[PDB]
Amino acid sequence: AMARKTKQQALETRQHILDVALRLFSQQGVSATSLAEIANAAGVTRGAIYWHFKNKSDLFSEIWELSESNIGELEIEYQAKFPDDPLSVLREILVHILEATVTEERRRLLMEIIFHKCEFVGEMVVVQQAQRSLCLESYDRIEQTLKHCINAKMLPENLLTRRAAILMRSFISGLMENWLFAPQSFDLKKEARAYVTILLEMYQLCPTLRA
Amino acid sequence: ARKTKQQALETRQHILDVALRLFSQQGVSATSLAEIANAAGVTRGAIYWHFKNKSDLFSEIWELSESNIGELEIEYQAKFPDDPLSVLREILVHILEATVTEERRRLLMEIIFHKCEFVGEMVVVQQAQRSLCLESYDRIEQTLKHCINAKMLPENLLTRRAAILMRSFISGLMENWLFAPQSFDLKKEARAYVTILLEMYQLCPTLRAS
Repeated sequence: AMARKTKQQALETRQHILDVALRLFSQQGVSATSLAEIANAAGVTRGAIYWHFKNKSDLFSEIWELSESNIGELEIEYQAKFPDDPLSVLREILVHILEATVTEERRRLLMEIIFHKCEFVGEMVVVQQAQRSLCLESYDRIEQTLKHCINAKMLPENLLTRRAAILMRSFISGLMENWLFAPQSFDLKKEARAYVTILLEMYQLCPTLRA
Repeated sequence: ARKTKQQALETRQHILDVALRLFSQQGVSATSLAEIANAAGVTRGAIYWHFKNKSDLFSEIWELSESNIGELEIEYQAKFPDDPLSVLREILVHILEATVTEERRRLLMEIIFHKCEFVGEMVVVQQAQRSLCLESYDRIEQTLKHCINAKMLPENLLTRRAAILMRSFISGLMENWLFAPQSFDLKKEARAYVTILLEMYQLCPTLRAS
């Protein structure tokens, strides 16, 4: 009784539920997938999954937010790696995001679901509203990064940083979305470094990016 | 007769416009053809005459919008017959601005990005659209090469890499704006963004062959 409860409630069980959910959501869509289905696929009881999670929206939010937190961790890492070169920090973070969309199961499936396997309606509206706020936060953080680069003299002093930040997110999200939609249409893993290099060349060179 | 009107183009189009409004609010998965009939003021018999299923209905509106873009390309080519780079610029600016300003485009894109799971019957729509996307990349490459021919873009521009980037740049702006429409003014900034895209073709060394 209590031994079995402890195992049901464990972090490793939780992780497995989340990974199995990603797989089921990517195959059949969020709308058609129930918590009970996820539990059966994860080899846990219905009681266990409903202890772990209030609903499938909250489950999905958790994955999405853990991914966002992994990105933050890598930034802290790359900063300590290239403390004299913020533009390389930014380059490597962006190339890692793009390549991981192809190569890492968790990121690939999460992004596939965000873009192609989840309607932002019903209980998912609360997930969209939260991620909307995180988008805005992201733009401010991206502006900050660009300003770090300007202060290091590595980007134009008159860069339009908000325009630049909007373009960062759209350029990178578009590449991810288009590739996931049609993964044989181009080789995102191979071309990722070129594409990020082109983005950073844009900031350095395109006159409509300057005041 | 009742029948003439049920089968009439105008009724079909009211059904399609009402489906867009419903799908955009409720999602494709929750929305039945019966619901769309009721909202359009037609019988269930009438809507199932026009459409066998939601995907066929959605596919039709998707393609009607794609057709209107094709039409704009033809019109811009006649406005700028000696200037393919301006044709391109104006088509792209139009697409971006119309995402904000035109109801049909705004709702269609919102559904494509945020309100339709590509599963079940929707996989055949994804397959059709994947083929259209492959065609689009080749048309974009051709347009770029014609610009190169006119000496308006660099002789060594990497056209395929450039094409991939065009679609991603433009789709990413649309998607990001529709996700968070108060986060930036896409209508206002569209012309700057397209100009920046074309400046990238002209200037960025990694867009050119070594």
